[PDB]
Amino acid sequence: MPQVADLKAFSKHIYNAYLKNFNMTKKKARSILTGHTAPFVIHDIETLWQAEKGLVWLPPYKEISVHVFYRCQCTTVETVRELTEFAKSIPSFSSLFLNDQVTLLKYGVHEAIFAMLASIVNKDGLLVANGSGFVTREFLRSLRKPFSDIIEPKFEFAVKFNALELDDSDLALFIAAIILCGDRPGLMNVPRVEAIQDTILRALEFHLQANHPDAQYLFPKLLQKMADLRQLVTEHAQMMQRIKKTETETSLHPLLQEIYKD
Amino acid sequence: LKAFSKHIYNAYLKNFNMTKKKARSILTGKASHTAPFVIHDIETLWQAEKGLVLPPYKEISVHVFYRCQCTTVETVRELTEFAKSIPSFSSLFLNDQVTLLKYGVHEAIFAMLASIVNKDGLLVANGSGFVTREFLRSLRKPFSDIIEPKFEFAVKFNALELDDSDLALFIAAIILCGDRPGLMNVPRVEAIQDTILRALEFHLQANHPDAQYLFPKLLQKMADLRQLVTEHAQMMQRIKKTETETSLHPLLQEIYKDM
Ligand SMILES: CCCCOc1ccc(C[C@H](CC)C(=O)O)cc1CNC(=O)c1ccc(C(F)(F)F)cc1F
Ligand SMILES: CCCCOc1ccc(C[C@H](CC)C(=O)O)cc1CNC(=O)c1ccc(C(F)(F)F)cc1F
Ligand SMILES: CCCCCCCO[C@@H]1O[C@H](CO)[C@@H](O)[C@H](O)[C@H]1O
Ligand SMILES: CCCCCCCO[C@@H]1O[C@H](CO)[C@@H](O)[C@H](O)[C@H]1O
Repeated sequence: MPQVADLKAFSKHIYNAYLKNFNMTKKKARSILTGHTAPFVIHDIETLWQAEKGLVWLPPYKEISVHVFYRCQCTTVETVRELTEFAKSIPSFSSLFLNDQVTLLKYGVHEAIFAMLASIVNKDGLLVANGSGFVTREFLRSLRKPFSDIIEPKFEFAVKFNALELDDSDLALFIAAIILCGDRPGLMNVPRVEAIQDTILRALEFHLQANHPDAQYLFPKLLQKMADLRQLVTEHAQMMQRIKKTETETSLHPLLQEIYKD
Repeated sequence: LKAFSKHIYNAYLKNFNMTKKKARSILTGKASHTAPFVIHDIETLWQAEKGLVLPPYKEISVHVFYRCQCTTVETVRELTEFAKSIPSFSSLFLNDQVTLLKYGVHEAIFAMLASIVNKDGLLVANGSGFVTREFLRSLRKPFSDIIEPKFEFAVKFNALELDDSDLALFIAAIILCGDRPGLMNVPRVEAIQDTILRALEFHLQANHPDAQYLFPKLLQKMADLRQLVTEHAQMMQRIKKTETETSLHPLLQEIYKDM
């Protein structure tokens, strides 16, 4: 099959773009949470302040809850870069005019960020600083209200998502499909993207068949997860607008600013 | 430091197909290539279109207007590859790479036009033909109004006699201009811009020894270039506002918007 041909490869390429650009994979991550060092479990002020100073590891320290909030922003900023590189590592993506690539990453980065978060997280916590730390959900659950409410949803979806058992090759394609989404606000060359999206999804469709043989309704579930990811980022942007209103004191990083404006 | 000037010169040479080099030679009636077929009426332009040298052909003046667009579309394409070809530039987050390109391209397109023009006409289609300023003016006012201001600038700029090496450094100083509206990270840009300008200067003393007052002149041409585009946009908007029948490429739409 002429299609099945250029696709298995197109799949591999993206997978080779994922592996070259993300500092953390579910492969590496999953090992840490199961089978070197025992990541310093952060669960309170001491562990936090400890991990901070030098044990494990930025705006003027104001408070633990705001400090964590900031530590969640940096994460996003560093991820958006790897996601630009990953996007660029797709020849049909790079061809697009610079402005179209911005609109994609702008409205796409968080959908992709909430899917990759699931990789470095288990029902009890997430991996920080190249998996050398482990922030406990219980600690994160105890942060100040305004900021403690954005942390939970991310967890609820991460577990319901991680049950599909997707490895790094599925995610390579999954993330590409999230970035190249024609239905993006103010996109220009829409048909070109919609077209690039179909190749990715078809490649993703073939790939799930080989990689997850006797599996079930996996593909349609991921399209749903993609839809759930659209809604999660929405429920998120909303909480962020309230943080910029009520938390008159806490700051927002430049890149997170321009991402939310309109 | 020259590692910067060599880097930008090789970024400029590799990226833009028509350097002042090839172009300037092809106008000095030289021998290493071939004669350029002149275009002055509708018969020559059609011939060019035929073989010797895109929306539904509406009219004379509009067909040219369209050719102007598809020309700045491939210039913006080489200009993007160029800008990225400056490592210090690429580091920047995609969003700012665009803002610099959104307000810089036209300033940089008009400077390079002068590179391929002269009081009589300009080279079109890879120096394969030669459109005349005469034929250019003759087009209906809602089009001839944008073409001439560029010719006046063109000649009143080639009088400085730069060479590809300078331009490489001129176009870079225009692209990276932290005075662009909505730049997320102004300081990181104002820093790169300074390096290029300092780099430029050192290169102008060596490359244009006797050039009395060169470097300060260019910065002035830089300002004039913002002046030209600013006025160029005004007209374009006015056309988009009048010639409803006339289609404007989506990319030229995004650039102008808000200007
Ligand atoms: C895995 C589920 C956890 C939810 O994680 C989230 C949720 C929302 C966001 C939103 C960010 C900024 C608030 C964004 O909107 O871009 C970031 C993280 C990512 N946060 C971190 O990576 C993180 C990083 C450092 C710390 C620590 F150690 F400082 F406590 C705690 C953290 F949750
Ligand atoms: C060098 C001085 C000439 C002035 O050229 C100009 C002036 C303004 C613009 C503005 C363009 C679109 C209107 C833009 O704003 O991006 C483009 C050109 C570029 N035009 C062309 O490249 C061009 C291309 C083809 C033809 C023709 F006659 F052969 F069809 C005529 C042309 F001026
Ligand atoms: C790779 C990360 C990219 C993050 C991009 C964030 C883009 O924000 C948008 O940048 C545009 C210019 O490019 C502006 O015109 C929009 O008003 C602004 O909302
Ligand atoms: C390399 C050529 C780049 C041309 C870029 C033209 C960009 O236009 C701007 O694109 C932004 C999204 O990216 C929008 O948010 C702004 O409203 C719009 O004005």
